[PDB]
Amino acid sequence: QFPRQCATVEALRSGMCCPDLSPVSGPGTDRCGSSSGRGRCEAVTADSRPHSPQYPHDGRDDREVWPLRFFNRTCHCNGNFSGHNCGTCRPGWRGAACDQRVLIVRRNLLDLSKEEKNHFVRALDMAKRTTHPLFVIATRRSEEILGPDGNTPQFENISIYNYFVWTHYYSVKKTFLGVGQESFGEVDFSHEGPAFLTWHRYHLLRLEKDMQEMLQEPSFSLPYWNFATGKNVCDICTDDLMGSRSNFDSTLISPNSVFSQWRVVCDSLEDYDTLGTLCNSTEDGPIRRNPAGNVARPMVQRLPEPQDVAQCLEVGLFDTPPFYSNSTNSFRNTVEGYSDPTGKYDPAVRSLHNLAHLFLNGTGGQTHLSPNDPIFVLLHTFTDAVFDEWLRRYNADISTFPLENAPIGHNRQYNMVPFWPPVTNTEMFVTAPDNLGYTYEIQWPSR
Ligand SMILES: *[C@@H]1O[C@H](CO[C@@H]2O[C@@H](C)[C@@H](O)[C@@H](O)[C@@H]2O)[C@@H](O[C@@H]2O[C@H](CO)[C@@H](O[C@@H]3O[C@H](CO[C@H]4O[C@H](CO)[C@@H](O)[C@H](O)[C@@H]4O)[C@@H](O)[C@H](O[C@H]4O[C@H](CO)[C@@H](O)[C@H](O)[C@@H]4O)[C@@H]3O)[C@H](O)[C@H]2NC(C)=O)[C@H](O)[C@H]1NC(C)=O
Ligand SMILES: *[C@@H]1O[C@H](CO[C@@H]2O[C@@H](C)[C@@H](O)[C@@H](O)[C@@H]2O)[C@@H](O[C@@H]2O[C@H](CO)[C@@H](O[C@@H]3O[C@H](CO[C@H]4O[C@H](CO)[C@@H](O)[C@H](O)[C@@H]4O)[C@@H](O)[C@H](O[C@H]4O[C@H](CO)[C@@H](O)[C@H](O)[C@@H]4O)[C@@H]3O)[C@H](O)[C@H]2NC(C)=O)[C@H](O)[C@H]1NC(C)=O
Ligand SMILES: *[C@@H]1O[C@H](CO)[C@@H](O[C@@H]2O[C@H](CO)[C@@H](O[C@@H]3O[C@H](CO[C@H]4O[C@H](CO)[C@@H](O)[C@H](O)[C@@H]4O)[C@@H](O)[C@H](O[C@H]4O[C@H](CO)[C@@H](O)[C@H](O)[C@@H]4O)[C@@H]3O)[C@H](O)[C@H]2NC(C)=O)[C@H](O)[C@H]1NC(C)=O
Ligand SMILES: *[C@@H]1O[C@H](CO[C@@H]2O[C@@H](C)[C@@H](O)[C@@H](O)[C@@H]2O)[C@@H](O[C@@H]2O[C@H](CO)[C@@H](O[C@@H]3O[C@H](CO)[C@@H](O)[C@H](O)[C@@H]3O)[C@H](O)[C@H]2NC(C)=O)[C@H](O)[C@H]1NC(C)=O
Ligand SMILES: *[C@@H]1O[C@H](CO)[C@@H](O[C@@H]2O[C@H](CO)[C@@H](O[C@@H]3O[C@H](CO)[C@@H](O)[C@H](O)[C@@H]3O)[C@H](O)[C@H]2NC(C)=O)[C@H](O)[C@H]1NC(C)=O
Ligand SMILES: *[C@@H]1O[C@H](CO)[C@@H](O[C@@H]2O[C@H](CO)[C@@H](O)[C@H](O)[C@H]2NC(C)=O)[C@H](O)[C@H]1NC(C)=O
Ligand SMILES: *[C@@H]1O[C@H](CO)[C@@H](O)[C@H](O)[C@H]1NC(C)=O
Ligand SMILES: [Zn+2]
Ligand SMILES: [Zn+2]
Repeated sequence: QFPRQCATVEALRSGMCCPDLSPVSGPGTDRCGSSSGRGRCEAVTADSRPHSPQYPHDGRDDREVWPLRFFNRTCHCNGNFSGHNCGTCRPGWRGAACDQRVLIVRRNLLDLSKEEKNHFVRALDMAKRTTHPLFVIATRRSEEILGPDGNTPQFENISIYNYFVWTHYYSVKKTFLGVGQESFGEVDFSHEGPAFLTWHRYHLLRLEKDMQEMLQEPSFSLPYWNFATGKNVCDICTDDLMGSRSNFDSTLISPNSVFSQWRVVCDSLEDYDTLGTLCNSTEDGPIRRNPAGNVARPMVQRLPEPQDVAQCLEVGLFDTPPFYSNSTNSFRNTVEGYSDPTGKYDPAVRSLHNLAHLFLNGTGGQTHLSPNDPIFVLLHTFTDAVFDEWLRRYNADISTFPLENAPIGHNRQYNMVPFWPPVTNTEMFVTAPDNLGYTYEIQWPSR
């Protein structure tokens, strides 16, 4: 989850992730671009406020008080500079001086042209294969992070798109308690709490940025999939888009789509939760996808209706106590999908975003795996569009986003786990077009 420049014995020992930008006088002579005023290495700011009693294991999980278990000094950039070493720009800015505004448009995937749809499919496939230039992934927890001999960092290179899968897996994985003990599962740093919407917003922002740089196309944008059509087929599952059903196995993607060639990461939970290891970059197994196929669970055999979206946008409070998956009259919990679209909680209901996952009846409907199916990207740009329309309609009212006593990882000033550089829920809780450099070309139904 860290810059490869920081995945070193020296850096892990010093507790400092403050890499050079333009060091002319040797290594360490331009940390954070301080030579040119772009930033300085400074102490980390991390949330110290209480969380709900759902998690009883403080001191046991590296994700706690992110990123203090790994680094307590980081680059603090000035002005509109940003990034791990202050070498890029805050959202909405670009250029070598971070003084050119940028506004990218995220469109309905079905409204793209033939060339644009093809360009997008090729861009995903390229991200699946291209090594992430900056980030490497830990394969062991902190105590074993330097390997058996104490001098070999347990990090791996990983592709741009598998990194997108990995951070998701790491935010939802169980707390490892010890060999021979059951791993603890009532923890999730990106779901079942107020941070669900802002965590997934940054997730997309980061992938869109990495894909722009991979392509060297600064205006590249992620499209969305309007899944609220009431249909019981997947209208983007075609061989020019995200792949039709295989005629040889109804749970695999058609061999006429490159997405039948993808192999998935992080599907060895039994190993991680018993051995105490983490998902690594070795791929194993194809995408499973069987839209409408869950005959044993008929409620998840049809997608949400248009009116379900219109109703969830009538829910006025962003979130409500206990800020969890049983919150009632909470917009966050409604659109996440643990309440029906009017806001009323019911333990048996799956709606909206949750329902769209389960409709896929495959890789895309399992929490630790779901980004492996690239429909995830489009399902979440649409979810992010609902969120952005809510922020417009209710003046980005953050007042019900709790400052304390949220489930762990979901307090307002928590650094969302495991994003780098550190970034809070508050930074994503702004209307996108004015503040984050992107906007949705979309229309909202009535009633
Ligand atoms: C920011 O991180 C700094 C680097 O630490 C690493 O990275 C962070 C992110 C974590 O992952 C951490 O686990 C990593 O170690 C960190 O600097 C380190 O801080 C410790 C504690 O202050 C320094 O310890 C000092 O060292 C010597 C001896 O080293 C060990 O000895 C004693 C045994 O007696 C241990 O208890 C210590 O923890 C040391 O590990 C001692 O001179 C001294 O310990 C004595 O005094 C203190 C205070 O009275 C007592 O707690 C002890 O019991 C001892 O009586 C110091 O504690 C460690 O050397 C230092 N490393 C470096 C490279 O500087 C820093 O604390 C972090 N800052 C913040 C604000 O979080
Ligand atoms: C929203 O969900 C909340 C979290 O729910 C979790 O996940 C779901 C799926 C359920 O399974 C749920 O039970 C899980 O916890 C939920 O909060 C939970 O609410 C329940 C019911 O009020 C609480 O259980 C009761 O808690 C007390 C307190 O326990 C603590 O303190 C005592 C004293 O220090 C210690 O002994 C405990 O170990 C804990 O430290 C218990 O006293 C009590 O036991 C009594 O009842 C049981 C019958 O079940 C008898 O066996 C006992 O003898 C006692 O008579 C209960 O266990 C639970 O703590 C709480 N969990 C958390 C994490 O907050 C919340 O209610 C939901 N909200 C709504 C509106 O539905
Ligand atoms: C990247 O991550 C992947 C995914 O975790 C790792 O690959 C897996 O590694 C695990 C752990 O080593 C492997 O799981 C083990 O497989 C063994 C071989 O299985 C034979 O015997 C079992 C009986 O249990 C049969 O079901 C099976 O068909 C074979 O005949 C088993 O021996 C293991 O169980 C035994 O060992 C463990 C200790 O590991 C004991 O606790 C158990 O009680 C038991 O005795 C275990 O199931 C797994 O097969 C690997 N998967 C793949 C796809 O390769 C990579 O290693 C990892 N890479 C890096 C570099 O970290
Ligand atoms: C990630 O992979 C790189 C190599 O891959 C290259 O860099 C990536 C960041 C991407 O751009 C890839 O597409 C690209 O191919 C590994 O870097 C390599 O590390 C090794 C081991 O430390 C280096 O070997 C050394 O080489 C010299 C001889 O050349 C000797 O002095 C040393 O004894 C030692 O053997 C190697 O030079 C280095 N670079 C390259 C280009 O191969 C990197 O380790 C890896 N990171 C992780 C965390 O696995
Ligand atoms: C995709 O949909 C299929 C088909 O609906 C799902 O398979 C079904 O999974 C359920 C839950 O595990 C199975 O129910 C179980 O059945 C037996 C008794 O027969 C018992 O062990 C349990 O008590 C439980 O009720 C169900 O049998 C099974 N159906 C089939 C045809 O295998 C599948 O889980 C879905 N996959 C994903 C990833 O969503
Ligand atoms: C960095 O970007 C911010 C906006 O993200 C700039 O601030 C705006 O600048 C215009 C033009 O001067 C003002 O009219 C706005 O009122 C400003 N908004 C805010 C929120 O300050 C800022 O000037 C840019 N440059 C820096 C910080 O050097
Ligand atoms: C929905 O799919 C079912 C099987 O899942 C199929 O029988 C049916 O024709 C589809 N749609 C409608 C509108 O009945
Ligand atoms: Zn998710
Ligand atoms: Zn999701």
